[PDB]
Amino acid sequence: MTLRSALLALLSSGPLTGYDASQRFGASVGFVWSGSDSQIYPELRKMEAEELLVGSDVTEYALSEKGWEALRKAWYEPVTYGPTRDPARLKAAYFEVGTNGDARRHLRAHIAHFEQQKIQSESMIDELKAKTHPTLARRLERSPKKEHERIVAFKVLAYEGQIARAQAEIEWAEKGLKLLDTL
Amino acid sequence: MTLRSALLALLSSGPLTGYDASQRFGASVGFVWSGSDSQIYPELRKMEAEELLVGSDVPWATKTEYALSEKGWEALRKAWYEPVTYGPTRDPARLKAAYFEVGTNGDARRHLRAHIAHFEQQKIQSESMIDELKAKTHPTLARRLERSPKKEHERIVAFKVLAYEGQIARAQAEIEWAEKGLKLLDTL
Ligand SMILES: COc1cc(C(=O)[O-])ccc1O
Ligand SMILES: COc1cc(C(=O)[O-])ccc1O
Repeated sequence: MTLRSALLALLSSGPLTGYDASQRFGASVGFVWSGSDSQIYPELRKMEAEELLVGSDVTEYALSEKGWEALRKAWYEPVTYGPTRDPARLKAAYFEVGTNGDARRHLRAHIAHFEQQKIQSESMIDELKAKTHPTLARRLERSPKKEHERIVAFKVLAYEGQIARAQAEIEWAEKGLKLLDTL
Repeated sequence: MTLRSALLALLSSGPLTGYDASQRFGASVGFVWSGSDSQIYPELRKMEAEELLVGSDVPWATKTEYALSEKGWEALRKAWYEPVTYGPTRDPARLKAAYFEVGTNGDARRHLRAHIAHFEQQKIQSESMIDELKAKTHPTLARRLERSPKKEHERIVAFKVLAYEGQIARAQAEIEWAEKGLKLLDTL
């Protein structure tokens, strides 16, 4: 359902073949809602069967009127917050299963993972503000000019959220490394 | 695989029937790695079939009580030693925010206010869990401490606390992010 919503959002930037959709998805919205080539391809086919997409041969998918309607309905609805599935938090809760040295290794890897995430998110923000990110560029060319500021600002906001979470994860792991000094 | 690791960790606090495991899981490790009753029951059956768990029929009708075998203790230690694999992000609120232009700024403010309320509630839950952990009376923690050498008790508790401090850290970051989004929406 949520993968469908992310595909509707992606396809509102313009029509795409399944292969191109898979490529553009992973370079854009896949950073906040991941989807692989084996998930995207059958969902696109299902959305076409449910008449949310129109298929045209160039096999290239475009939103139908029902697809635009489904996009707007999906966004209007409140977020349904799923339960937490955090492998690093699970690991940390049971660090006593291993050594303090193991725990430091895990916490250092946590820091490195989210420091890399921060670099990736900040680079994405640079491309969004430069308006040259390929999916954003297509979106802007097909969007009213009065909407461009909001369109870019909300993409930036999403990646600022990735950065905020990453920073909290880094400082949490730093506090854990200090905890390990004592016990 | 990760659900199996969470169940091994839970059952290292002591043997449990599947029903008791289900209830205890949801009030302990389920707050960091969620597991439904329909996910937990078949995973325990599989773990017993693979001899990571010993099943013993107990009066409860009889029910199967699951306990770690030596193979299960080895699987638990091995699972913890391996590096974490960081899955790809699937964050519904971040996805919503990325495409707030689908609706009105009023819709977006409603979403962001809901984000704040969700994580302020999670902070209360996490802080209450830390109180129960430090009091040593959380039911799974108490069972675990009963079966653990005294020299390890402070370490055991501290790591549970550390996990929920991470839940609080994340929740606070989500609140601060949503609050800056609300300020953005003032100007857009
Ligand atoms: C949500 O992430 C993105 C979305 C878009 C888009 O759909 O225009 C472009 C770049 C992104 O990084
Ligand atoms: C990981 O979350 C918890 C774990 C335990 C435990 O296994 O002893 C107890 C309480 C918890 O909140």
